[PDB]
Amino acid sequence: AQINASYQRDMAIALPGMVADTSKYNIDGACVVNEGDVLVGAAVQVVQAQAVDGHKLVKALTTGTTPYGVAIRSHWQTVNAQNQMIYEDGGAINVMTSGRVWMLSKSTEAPTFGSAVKLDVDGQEKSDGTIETTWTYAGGWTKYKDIQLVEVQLHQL
Amino acid sequence: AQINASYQRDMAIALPGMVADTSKYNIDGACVVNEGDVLVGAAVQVVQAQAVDGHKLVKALTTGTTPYGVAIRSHWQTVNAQNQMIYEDGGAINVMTSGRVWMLSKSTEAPTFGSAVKLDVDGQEKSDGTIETTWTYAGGWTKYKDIQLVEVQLHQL
Amino acid sequence: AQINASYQRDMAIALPGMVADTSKYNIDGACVVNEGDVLVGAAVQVVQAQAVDGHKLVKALTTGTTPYGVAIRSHWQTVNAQNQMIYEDGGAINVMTSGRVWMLSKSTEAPTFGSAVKLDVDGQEKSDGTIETTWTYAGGWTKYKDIQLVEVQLHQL
Repeated sequence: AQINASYQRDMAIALPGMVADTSKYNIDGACVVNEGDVLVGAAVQVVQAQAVDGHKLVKALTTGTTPYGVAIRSHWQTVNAQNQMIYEDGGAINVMTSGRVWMLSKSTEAPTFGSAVKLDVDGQEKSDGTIETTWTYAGGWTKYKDIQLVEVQLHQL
Repeated sequence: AQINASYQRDMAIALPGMVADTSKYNIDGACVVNEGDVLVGAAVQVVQAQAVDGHKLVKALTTGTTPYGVAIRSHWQTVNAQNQMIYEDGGAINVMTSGRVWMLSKSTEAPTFGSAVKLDVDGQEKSDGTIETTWTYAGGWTKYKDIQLVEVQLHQL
Repeated sequence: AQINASYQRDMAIALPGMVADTSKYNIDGACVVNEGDVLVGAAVQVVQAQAVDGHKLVKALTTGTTPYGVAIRSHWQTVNAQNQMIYEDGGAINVMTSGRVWMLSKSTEAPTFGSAVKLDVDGQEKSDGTIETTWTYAGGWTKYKDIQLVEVQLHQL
């Protein structure tokens, strides 16, 4: 005769640029894309903070700049482009200034627990990045299909 | 006959010693003004913390002392004097130890976004002040009538 | 006849390993005792953080290790041993990463307010302990029967 068979599959753990736990976090609205496009799991620099109006003009991280926060994942604000989710010019952003988020990584080795995070020129985590941050790792280290992700603990500037 | 007219006026943004945003903030009660009077928009110092009872004895900032927090604005707990709001000797006082608040300042130029806040010998922000804090600027820079205000970001000691 | 009399007595302020105030605190679950037993009012160390599962392996402080948090009193997750409340091996811990807690101290002198906290080898507060922490004192200094307690303010790593 025949022997019946059963299969089992486990879902992934996380997707790029999404929150990790329900710990204390502080997301910031009232942020505008001054120029260009911002990926969901990437660092963000502040070009200028308005005095009277109060909006903060943000931009993608570049060389010789201090990171401020990381964009997060939302199904309403984000625009569908480049086979992913991005924030377009002249639109609001949800930037996380504190908490734990799943970032994008160009690294190939698992990190430690309480070491400082280093970012490269385009705002993605790298083992030997030139840009130094005050954030620390959190322990999470997984990947989604062909995309590598890492968990990072952010602190307020 | 006649041409009708319509006018337009705008309200101010903030008042001295007023909470700026709804971000993560911590307000510490159970504090007593040991001596003197404390203005609403000024920093304070902790003279002594009681071991058993637990009331912290606060005082207006002086020379060579570490600031602790900024008094906040309340219509019930504050007495009116010198055409301003103050906290009198004795009685509870609300001091903010974390969050965004508007502070009195004697500076005349706009401050940068991320930079350490320096205060003078009486607790008002000054660009070339002597006392150095761990707080950082937030971006707000306005003026109510003839009073100059500035927004700062506080951190727990 | 007789003269009637009335008496009065007072309670104790705190018990070891219990939360002091309702300020901004963050209690992290998802922790398991890797080896040994952990007291309620003692610090812990992070042996290893799992990359995929997410649980953090915790232990007792030793020589040369950096503290992470302080165990938290509870009436359900803690067993009673040595006529005291204690966490056992292979069980969930309620480690407090930020906030105010009543620790165990072997010092004999009252501390200051803003000075840094030094711990000893076994993870209890000591006036001249070798291990250096980023935490700061709060002010509480009491004694329950024959056990000395001290209040401390914690910060996220």
